[PDB]
Amino acid sequence: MAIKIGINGFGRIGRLVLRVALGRKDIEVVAVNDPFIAPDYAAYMFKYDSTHGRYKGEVTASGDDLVIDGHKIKVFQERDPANIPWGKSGVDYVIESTGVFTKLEGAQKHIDAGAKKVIITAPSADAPMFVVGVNEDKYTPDLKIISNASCTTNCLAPLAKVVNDTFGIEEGLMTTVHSITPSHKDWRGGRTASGNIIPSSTGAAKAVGKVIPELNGKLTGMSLRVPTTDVSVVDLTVRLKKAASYEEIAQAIKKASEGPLKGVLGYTEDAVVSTDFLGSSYSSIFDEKAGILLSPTFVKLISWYDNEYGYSTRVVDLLEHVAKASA
Amino acid sequence: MAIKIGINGFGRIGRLVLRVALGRKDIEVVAVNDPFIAPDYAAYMFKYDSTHGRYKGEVTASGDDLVIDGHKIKVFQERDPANIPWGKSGVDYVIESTGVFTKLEGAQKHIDAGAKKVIITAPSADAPMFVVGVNEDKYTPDLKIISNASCTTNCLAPLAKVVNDTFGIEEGLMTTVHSITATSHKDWRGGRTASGNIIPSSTGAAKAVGKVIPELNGKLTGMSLRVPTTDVSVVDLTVRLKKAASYEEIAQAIKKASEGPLKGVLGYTEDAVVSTDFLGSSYSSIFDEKAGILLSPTFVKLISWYDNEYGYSTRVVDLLEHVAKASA
Amino acid sequence: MAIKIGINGFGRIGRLVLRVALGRKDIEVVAVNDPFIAPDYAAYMFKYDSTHGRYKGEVTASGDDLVIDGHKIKVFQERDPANIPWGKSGVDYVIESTGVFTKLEGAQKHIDAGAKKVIITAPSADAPMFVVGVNEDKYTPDLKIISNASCTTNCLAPLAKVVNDTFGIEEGLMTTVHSISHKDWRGGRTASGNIIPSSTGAAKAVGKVIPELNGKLTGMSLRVPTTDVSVVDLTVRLKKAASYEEIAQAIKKASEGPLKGVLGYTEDAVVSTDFLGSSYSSIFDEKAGILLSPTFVKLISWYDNEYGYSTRVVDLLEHVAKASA
Amino acid sequence: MAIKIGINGFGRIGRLVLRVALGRKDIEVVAVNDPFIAPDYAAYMFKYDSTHGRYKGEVTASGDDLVIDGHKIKVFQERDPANIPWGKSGVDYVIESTGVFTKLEGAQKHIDAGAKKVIITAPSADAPMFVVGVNEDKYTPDLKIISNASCTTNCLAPLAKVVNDTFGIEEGLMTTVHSISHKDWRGGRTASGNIIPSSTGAAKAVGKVIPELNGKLTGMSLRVPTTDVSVVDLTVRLKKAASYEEIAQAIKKASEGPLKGVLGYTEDAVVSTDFLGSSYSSIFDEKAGILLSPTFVKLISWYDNEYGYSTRVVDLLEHVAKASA
Repeated sequence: MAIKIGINGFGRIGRLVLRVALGRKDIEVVAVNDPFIAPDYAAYMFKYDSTHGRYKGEVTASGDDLVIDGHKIKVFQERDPANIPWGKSGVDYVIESTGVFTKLEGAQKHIDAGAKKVIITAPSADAPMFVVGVNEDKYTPDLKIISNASCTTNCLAPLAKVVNDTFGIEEGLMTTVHSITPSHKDWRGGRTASGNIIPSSTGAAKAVGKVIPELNGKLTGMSLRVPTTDVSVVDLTVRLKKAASYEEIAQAIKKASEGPLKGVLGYTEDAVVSTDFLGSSYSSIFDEKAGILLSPTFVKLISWYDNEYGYSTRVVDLLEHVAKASA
Repeated sequence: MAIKIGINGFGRIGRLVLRVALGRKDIEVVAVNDPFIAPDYAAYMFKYDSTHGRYKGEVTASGDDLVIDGHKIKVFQERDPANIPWGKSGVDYVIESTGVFTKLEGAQKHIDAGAKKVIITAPSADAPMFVVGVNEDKYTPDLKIISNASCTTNCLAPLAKVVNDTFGIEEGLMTTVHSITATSHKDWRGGRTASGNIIPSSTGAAKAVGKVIPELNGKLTGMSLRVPTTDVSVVDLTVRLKKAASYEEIAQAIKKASEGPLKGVLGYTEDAVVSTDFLGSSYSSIFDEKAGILLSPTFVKLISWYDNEYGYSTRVVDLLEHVAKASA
Repeated sequence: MAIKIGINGFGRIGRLVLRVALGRKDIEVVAVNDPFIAPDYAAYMFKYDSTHGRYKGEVTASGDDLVIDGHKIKVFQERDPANIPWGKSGVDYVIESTGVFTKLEGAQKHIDAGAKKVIITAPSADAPMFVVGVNEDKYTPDLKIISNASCTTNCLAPLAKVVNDTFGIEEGLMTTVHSISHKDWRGGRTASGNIIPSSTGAAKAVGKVIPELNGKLTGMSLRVPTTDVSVVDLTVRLKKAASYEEIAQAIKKASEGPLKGVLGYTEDAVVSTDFLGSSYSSIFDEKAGILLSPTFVKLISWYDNEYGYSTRVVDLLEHVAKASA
Repeated sequence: MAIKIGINGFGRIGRLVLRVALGRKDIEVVAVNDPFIAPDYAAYMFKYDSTHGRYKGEVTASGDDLVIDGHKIKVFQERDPANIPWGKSGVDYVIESTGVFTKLEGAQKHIDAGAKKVIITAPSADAPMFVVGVNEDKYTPDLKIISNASCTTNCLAPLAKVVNDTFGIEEGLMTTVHSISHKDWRGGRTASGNIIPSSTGAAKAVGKVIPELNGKLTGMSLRVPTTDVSVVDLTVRLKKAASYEEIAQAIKKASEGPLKGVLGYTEDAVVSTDFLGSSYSSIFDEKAGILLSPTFVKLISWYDNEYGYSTRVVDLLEHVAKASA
C-alpha cells in the first residue's frame, strides 16, 4: 504493498487530490498538513468544495483527524514543512499542493522530515517537470523531487504531443481562455474578475518545451481570464512541417485518444459547451468541430479541460508511476 | 443642409445608431419603423435599454411620435419594408437594422418606397460591404445599397490593414472572444445557455475582411468563443508575415496610423487594460500593445478590443455622412 | 404493474422527467412527442443537458426511436396532441411538459388520443393542482387531468405546511431570487449582469394546495444571472409564538418523517452550488433564517429549479397509479 | 471657507470619495495615505475606476505626488495612522476609508497626527453614526470622530424614515441582494456562480440613526455574482392602516422636498444596471412593491453600492465642516 502518501496543503488541488487518492485501492492517505484551517473546517471544504455539488459520503472531523468514509486521516498544523512528522506516521510520498514550496529547497523539507519522494502540484523553477502521457516514461527513481506542471500545460502538452509526433510542429502560438481558478507588477490581475475579460500570462506553452524538448523555444502563449468558472479551453495555433488536411489531424488525435493517450487525451465531434466537461477525468478534450484549417500547414486546434479536476487525477497517476518505478 | 434619414428596426443596433445620429448636426432622423414594438415601448428602450448608463435627456412618447430632447420621431409599425412611407416623410436615407432584409431583394423595398440610398447594418452577400478606414474611399455615388459589415469585421479590418500595408499578411488565423450581443437548427451550440458557459461559434468576419481588403481574400479565417460578459469583445489575431520584423516595429506602425489615417477608428494603448475599460468607446478597434507576442520575426499574435455594437453604430453614421459628401 | 407513460414536449422539464423515469423500474417510458426537433437533436439535448454536465450513458437515435442505454423510445412529431398515437402505443399516462396545453381543454387532447390520465408539469388555471408531500393524499382516482404546480410552489408549499401546521400562519410575504414586443418590459431586458424583478403566482397557488393559506400569502421574484439554483425567502407573521430553535426543530422533524426526500434540512454553511442536482423539493437553511419577534420570522429555503420538481412529477405519477388501481 | 481633507486608504471607497471631493468647490484634497499601493499604481486604479468608467481627466503620477487635472496630491505610505503627517500637510479632516480603524481608539490616531475630525466610511461600534437626510442635523461640533454607516444602511434608513414618519413601523424584516477562528464559512466560497447568504447588520444600525426604530429592524443579505447596483427588500408591519398608493405618494413627496437628492422615486420597469452611477442613496421601486394587508407591505429599493454612498460621505463632510448646510 500500500502506497502510504501525505498531502501538504488542503486547497482546491489538495482536496481534489485527496478525493481521487481515496478512490484508489493501492493508495493510502495517511495524513494531511494545513496550519491555517481547523479539522472541522477541513471537513467542510472537502464536503462541499471537493467536487462539484457536494461529496457523496460520510465526512466527519475528530479532535485532530478527518474521518472520510471510515478512513481516519491525521491532520497536522505545521507552517514549516521540516516539522511535519512524515517519518513517524510512515508517509513515503508527499504531494506538495501549497503553491509556496514549489522549488527543490522548499520541497526538500518534506524529505528531511521523514519522506522519500515529493511530487509538487505546480510548475517548478528547478524540479524536473513531468506530464502523464507525455514524458512520464522518462522518470527515473533517482529523482526525489519532481513536478506535474500546471493546468494548462497538462491540456496543451498531450495535444501538442500528438501533432508533433505525426506532422511536426514548426512554431505555435496559444491563447487559453481561463476560468476563475498584484504579486509581481500584475496590475491586470488586481482588477475585478466579475464582468471582465482580463488578459493575463501563463508559462504553459514554454513549459511544454520542458516536457517535450523538441518543442523547446517553439511555443509561447497568453491567457484571457473570463468571469465564468469550472472549465477552461486552449486555442493552439501552430505551423506544421508535414502538410495535412484537418481530417488527418483529427483522426491522428483520435487514434491516440483510443490507444496510448487513453484517459488523458479525450476526443469529441459533438456540439459541446464548457459545462459539458465539468467533473471530467480527462486532461485535454480535443474539439474537432471547433478547429479550423487555413492552409495544409497552418491549423488552429481547440482543447477543453476542467481546470484542476483532470489535473488532480494526473497527480495521482504520476504518484503511482513513480511508486511503481521504485519496485 | 441636413441628412434626412430613417431607421428600420429599433433593436440594439438601431437604437445606438439613433443615439449617435442625434449628436451629429448634419444627420437628422425623422422616422423609425418597427412592427412588433409600440411608441411607448420604444421610448422605454431608448432611455434604459441602452446598456451603458442612461440617456441623459428627456425621452417622451406622444400618441404616434417619439420625443427625444424636443425632436419628433414618427414611429411606424409596418411589417413590410415596401409599405413604410419614406417619400411622404422625406427620409432620403434608410438604416436597415432589422437583420432580416440583408439582401438587395429586400433592401430595394426601401428604395422604391420614396427613399434614395439604404445602408444595411449587417454583412450582406448580396450588397457591397464597406468599412470606414479601409475600403470606404472606393465608394461610388451610383451604388445605392451598401453594407457596413459586422462589429467584429470593423475591428479586424482596421488592424489587418496596417499590418498588411507595412509587413504584408501571408496567413491569419483569428479567434474573437465575444460577449453577449443579440440574436431553426443551424446552430446547436447556440441553442445552449449563455450563462456560465463558454460557447464556441463560427463567424464570417475574417472572410468578410477578404472582401473589404481584396488582397487578404483567402488568407484570413477565424472562429468565435462566446463568453458571458457584456458589451466588450476582443480579437486574437495570429498572422504570418511576409517580411521579418520586431514587435516594436509592429506597434510603432499601428501607433503611427492611429495618429493619422486611422485617427478615431483604430485605437492604440499600452496600459494594463481590461474589458470594461472600453465601455462606450467610439473606436472600432483598439490595439493592446502589451498583450501581443512575437514568437518569430514573421509569427506574431495581435490583440485588439472593441465595444461590440457601440463602436460599430457610430461608424454607420460616419459612412452615412461619406455617402452624402460623395453624392456629387 | 409497469406503468406506460409518455412525454409531450422535450424541453428542460420533459428531459429531466425522462431521466428520472428511466432510473425507476415501475415506470416504462414508451414514447415522447416534440414536433419541433429531430431524433438526433433530442438525443443531443438529452446527452449534454438532461444530467447536469453530461449524461452517464449511451444516448443514440435510430429512425424514429431514441435509444438510451438500450431502451428504445418512439419519437412523434405531432403539433396537434389529438393526432398523437397514445392509445395504440399502450401509453396510459401523459406527461404534459410543453407549457402550452396547461388547461383542461388542451390537456384533454391526450385523453382523446387514447391516454387515460394527464399530469401537467405547470400551474393550471382549471386543472386540480397537487404537490407531493402537501395534498398528494387528497388525490382521488376519478381525477383525470391534474397539475403539479410550479417549481417555486414545490419549494414554498412544503415549508409553509409545517410552519402552518405547528404554529399557524396569519400572514406571509415571500421573495424568491430565481436563477437563469411583450407585456412586461423588465423581461425584455438582458439577463446578463442584471437583477430583474419579475413575478409569479407561486404564493397565491399555495392557497390551492393548502386551503387555509388561501388569500393570506403573496410574493414576487428577483431574477439573477446565476445558473439553475434558486432560493425562497419567506416572511410570515405567526399565530402561535415560538423561538427560532422550535421553528427549525419542527421543520427538521418533518424532514426526517412525513416530508422525507421532499423537504430537506441543513445547518451547514451551504451555498447555491451545494444543492446542484438535489433531489429535494426544498431545503430549509437553518443558519440563514432570522427571528425578530416571537410571532415574526423569516425563513430561507433552496431548490435546484426543475431537478427536484421533475423527481416530484415522477413521484406524483407513481402515487396516481397507486390510487388509480 | 475652504476645508482641507485627507483620505486614509486608497480602495474602492477611497477612490470614489476622492472623485466627488474634486468635484466640489469648497473641499481641497491634500494627501492620500496607502502603504501597500504606490503613486504610480494609484494613478492606474483611479483612471480605471472599477465599474464606473474611465476618468475624464489627466491622471498622472509625479515623483512623490499624484496629479489629477493638474492638482498635485501628495501620497504617503505610512502603515501606522499616527505617523501620517496630517498636521504637517495642513490636513483637517481625515476620511478613514480603510475598514480597520473603525473604533475610537484607532480613528483618534489621525487626531493625534494633526487632524481635527475623522469620518469613518464603515459602521463603527464606538463612534457615533450619521446618515445624511435622516439624522445629519443632529450632529454637534463637539463630536470629532463620526461614521457614515454602510452603503446598505444609507439605502434603508432614508426609506424607513419616510415610512415610519407617516405610517409608523412596528416590526420590519429586511433582505438585501448584494453584488460586488474562521467566523463566516460561506464568505470563503467562490462568489461567481453562487448565491451566498450573509449577515449585513444594517437593519440594526437603523436603530442608531433612528432611535425610535431601535429593536424593530433586523435583516440578512444574499450575495449574487454581479456588480454595479444592489437592492433592499423591506417587509414592515405598519402602525396605521394604509394602501400602497398612500405609501408611494408619501415617498414621492418626500423625495421632492426634504429628501431631494438622497431618496429617489421611480415608476418605470427598471433593472439593476439602470442605476449604474446614481448619486442617490435609495431609489424606491414603485412598480415592484406588493401589499398583502393594509398594515403588512413589502417595499423594494435600489442603491448603486458604494457610489451614492461615497457621494453621501462628501455631503456629511461639508455638513460637519460648514454650518451653511
